[PDB]
Amino acid sequence: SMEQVAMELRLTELTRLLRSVLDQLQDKDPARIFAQPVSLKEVPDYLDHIKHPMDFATMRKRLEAQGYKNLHEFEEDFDLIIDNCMKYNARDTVFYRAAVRLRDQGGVVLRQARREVDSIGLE
Ligand SMILES: Cn1c(=O)ccc2cc(N)ccc21
Repeated sequence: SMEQVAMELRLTELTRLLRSVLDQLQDKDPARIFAQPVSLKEVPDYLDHIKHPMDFATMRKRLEAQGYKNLHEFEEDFDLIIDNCMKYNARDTVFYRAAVRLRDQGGVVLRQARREVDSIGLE
């Protein structure tokens, strides 16, 4: 139906916008600490601690499959990256501090992304 096509166009446009947002957020992680899943070979106890791992590569996979239906779902995964790190790692670590900086700088981007999703009407 034409209606389903129109909805698919909206999703495609949302995916385009979120791809831009993802690129901007990842630029706030120049150390690439959050680029890939935490290695279960190198951190074998990780899943005992963290029940829902997340990372930028995993987000990108879901994004390209158009698996984010709204900005809230995207934000949930971004928050997982930050929140998982701030639990597993102590305050005095380069990991925890990288997460704090990513959260703070990312907030700016996500603030204007919300305005754009609402304005253009991509949900
Ligand atoms: C425990 N942990 C994190 O929480 C986030 C990123 C990370 C990266 C490496 N290379 C090793 C461990 C890590």
